[PDB]
Amino acid sequence: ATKAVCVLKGDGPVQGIINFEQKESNGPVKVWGSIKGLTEGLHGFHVHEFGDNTAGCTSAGPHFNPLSRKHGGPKDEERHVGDLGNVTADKDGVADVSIEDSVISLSGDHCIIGRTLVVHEKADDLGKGGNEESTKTGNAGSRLACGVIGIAQ
Amino acid sequence: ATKAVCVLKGDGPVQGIINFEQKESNGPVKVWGSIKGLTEGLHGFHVHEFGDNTAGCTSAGPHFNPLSRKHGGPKDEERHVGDLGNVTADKDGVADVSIEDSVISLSGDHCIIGRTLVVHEKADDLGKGGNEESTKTGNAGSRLACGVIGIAQ
Ligand SMILES: [Zn+2]
Ligand SMILES: [Zn+2]
Repeated sequence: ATKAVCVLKGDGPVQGIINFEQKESNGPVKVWGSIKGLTEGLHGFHVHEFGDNTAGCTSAGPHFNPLSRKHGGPKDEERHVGDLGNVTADKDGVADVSIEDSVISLSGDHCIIGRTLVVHEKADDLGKGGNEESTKTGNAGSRLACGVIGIAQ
Repeated sequence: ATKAVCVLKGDGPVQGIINFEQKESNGPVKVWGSIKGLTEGLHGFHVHEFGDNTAGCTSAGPHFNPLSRKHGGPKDEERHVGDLGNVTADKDGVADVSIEDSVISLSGDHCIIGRTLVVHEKADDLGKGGNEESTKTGNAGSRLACGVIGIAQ
């Protein structure tokens, strides 16, 4: 696949549509779209391991981290495959997403099709929050909305 | 063995969890779980091409049919990859699913991870309905509920 899409929903008002496009299988993945219903400010934006929503967002499990690294920000050498940093919500709760990543893929081992995209309660501290939880989830807190990443037309 | 799962939801009361499991890459896929909120009787149970829920179940598109064949029942040589036939709902609206299929896969060209599982309004006529539409969708009608097939623990 060269295109993917994720519909984000949760227990509250957080909702959105996130697009994915990868023209070359060894090139970067463009990640774009919008999320509404967030509090103003920074929110962690991660690919979690499982495309399992049986129990809500919790069933998606830990961060997608097949190379077993500690948590970092997208520009860090050391980070999970699923570490896409933070998205930024405006005063109206709207976060416009426009990201380009070369670690995630729409194919092969780093393939995220069938996994889960999650927008978190708080800002992802990129591994520099200065405690143990920081080197794991970036202290991004709870799962506000999620969706299984699906093959798109 | 790779494992997958799908949460079925729609506009109405149809809801269900469907599990997928495949021990070997050339093995058959066990699929099983339950669906409630269905009218008593038969319901088409099909894998559609896209894991895109942006406009509901409609956006999943057509049947997963990469070999461009005519629609049939699961046992038929002539069938869509996505042709899993029908499920049966009892008098309390509950459809227990337990299927084994060797055309679908959780890997390769027939992989369904990231595609959409759909439970339909009417019975799938397995291409034995005697009309043009029978040979395309089995006249299963409406999409009651769907979910993207995601990777599972
Ligand atoms: Zn991480
Ligand atoms: Zn079909």
